[PDB]
Amino acid sequence: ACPAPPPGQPDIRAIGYYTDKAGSVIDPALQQQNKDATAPLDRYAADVARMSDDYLRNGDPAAAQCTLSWLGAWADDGAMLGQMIRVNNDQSFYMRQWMLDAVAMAYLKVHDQANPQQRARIDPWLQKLARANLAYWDNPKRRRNNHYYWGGLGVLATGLATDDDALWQAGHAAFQKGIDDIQDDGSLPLEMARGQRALHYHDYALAPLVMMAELARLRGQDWYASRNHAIDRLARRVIEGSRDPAWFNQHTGAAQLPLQASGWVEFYRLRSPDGGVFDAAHARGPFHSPRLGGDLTLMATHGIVRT
Repeated sequence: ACPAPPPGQPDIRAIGYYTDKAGSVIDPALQQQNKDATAPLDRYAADVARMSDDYLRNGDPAAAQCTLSWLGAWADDGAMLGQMIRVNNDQSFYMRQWMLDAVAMAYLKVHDQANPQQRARIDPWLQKLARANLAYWDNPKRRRNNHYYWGGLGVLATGLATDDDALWQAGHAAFQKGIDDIQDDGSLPLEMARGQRALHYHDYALAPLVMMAELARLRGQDWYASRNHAIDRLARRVIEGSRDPAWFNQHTGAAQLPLQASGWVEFYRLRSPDGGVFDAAHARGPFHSPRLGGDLTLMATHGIVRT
């Protein structure tokens, strides 16, 4: 009933696909090469997300056990613990952040079913991935843009799932850095440099921030409140941008690619009475994002965890 897991590869090879300084104009040939190079990793991310979604849907212990079996197998293989292979950028380092976010969120959703021996194989594997991801940010030259926030999500989730306070603190640090980047106009300077994809990259930066706030909520802490609800300024900047890109068009000088808001709207619409602001975006779901933890529609309604 539980299909055999695919083999875990120690190395990641991934390829950058922007042609311009502002990381906004895509080279189709490099994009497809990146897709083909990362297809095993994205298939595994999608599979553990879906199987962990099915556990939350009906409580089926088979779904949880299959998720834990796939996680255990990649742990045993030292998956993603080898070389981060560079072709034209650090796209491999980014894949290890996104993959940690998927696998650590999948593990958190099924953790309540995990026996002491599954915990002993999976916990140390997630913890080394988290430290590898933190170590990347030790170089002051790498600017702490949306990648930093996507990085914090996986480190925080590992922290929570494996009871590692050092990883929780480093996760919180990343959240707080992102909240403090939010300007009075609700913009993020490092995302404003991204041209026709500026609006896209505000949506992309907000998502891991929302999901770190949801993880805090599991421990009974309200991080939405930080800096008198500063996160609301970014949520407004994004949701109004999806309705009308004019403000972004004026501040970037580039015509924006039209944005449909990602599934952070599913959690956000429930944290305050929204007076209809997220009605249109909600109607575009359900939202499946393995790197945010899978079925955000399901998790916003029923909880990231069952207990």
